[PDB]
Amino acid sequence: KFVIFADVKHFSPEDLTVK
Repeated sequence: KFVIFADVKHFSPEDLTVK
């Protein structure tokens, strides 16, 4: 899903939701 951000949250570097 496209919920991850990269401006303030960033969530995580190596995510497993897309890759």
